Amino acid sequence: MEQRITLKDYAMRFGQTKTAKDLGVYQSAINKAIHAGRKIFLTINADGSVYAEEVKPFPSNKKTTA
Amino acid sequence: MEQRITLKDYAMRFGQTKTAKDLGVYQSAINKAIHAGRKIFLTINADGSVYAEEVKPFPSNKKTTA
Repeated sequence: MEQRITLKDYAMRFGQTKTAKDLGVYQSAINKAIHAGRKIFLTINADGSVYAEEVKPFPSNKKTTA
Repeated sequence: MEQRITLKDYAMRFGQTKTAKDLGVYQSAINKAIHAGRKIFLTINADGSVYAEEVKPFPSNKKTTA
């Protein structure tokens, strides 16, 4: 079991204040992350753990299949 | 244990012209990815296929996991 949600879906659907309180970062760090609109996923474990990671295929533009 | 080479080891040990030919990208795209050193790995599927991806933890570098 493990709650997997994007940093923007957990901060927007639950609140950036709680996403920054669980990750420790400040609201300016969670807002800057959403500002980069990059691949920032959030791997929260049932133990109230927050494991945000970054994963984006290169390059940034262009289009390819997985 | 697939072939995992960094975009810098495949473009420097083989050439940025060949690495861009497998990923079908621009030479300035592999040069900017190497200049940003944003954890850009190059996974070459055993089928001679290429799959460059990005992967970095948040925020800077998790010191202790859980």
